[PDB]
Amino acid sequence: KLVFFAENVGS
Amino acid sequence: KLVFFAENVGS
Amino acid sequence: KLVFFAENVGS
Amino acid sequence: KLVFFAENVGS
Amino acid sequence: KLVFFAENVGS
Amino acid sequence: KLVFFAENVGS
Amino acid sequence: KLVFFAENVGS
Amino acid sequence: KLVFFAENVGS
Amino acid sequence: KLVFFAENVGS
Amino acid sequence: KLVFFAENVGS
Amino acid sequence: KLVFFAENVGS
Amino acid sequence: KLVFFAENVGS
Repeated sequence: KLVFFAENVGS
Repeated sequence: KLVFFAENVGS
Repeated sequence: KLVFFAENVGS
Repeated sequence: KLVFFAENVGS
Repeated sequence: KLVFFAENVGS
Repeated sequence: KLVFFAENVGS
Repeated sequence: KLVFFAENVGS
Repeated sequence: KLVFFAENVGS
Repeated sequence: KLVFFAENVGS
Repeated sequence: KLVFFAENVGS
Repeated sequence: KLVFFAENVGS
Repeated sequence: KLVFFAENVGS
């Protein structure tokens, strides 16, 4: 099992 | 059994 | 960005 | 994006 | 028995 | 991309 | 900027 | 980019 | 498991 | 069994 | 930048 | 098992 999550809400 | 899921709602 | 993979296969 | 595969075959 | 799976949703 | 092969043959 | 990765795969 | 391969073949 | 988080609200 | 996963969301 | 590889193959 | 992760948010 493998899970990747990325988000960019950077200032 | 194999399951792949991907979604891109990135900001 | 979400990527998920799961596998259960005899090897 | 969803991809699913399942198999039960004697080998 | 042999199973191959590949996916490219790369950023 | 999915490739599956299974075989049960006496040899 | 958030990056997350988790994996549980026998090796 | 995901690549998966599994095999169970007597040798 | 791996988690990375970065933010820049610097003055 | 072999699993490869790569992602590039680098800043 | 994320690169993951796992393998369990008798040798 | 091998995991590589790199990020550059340097000032």
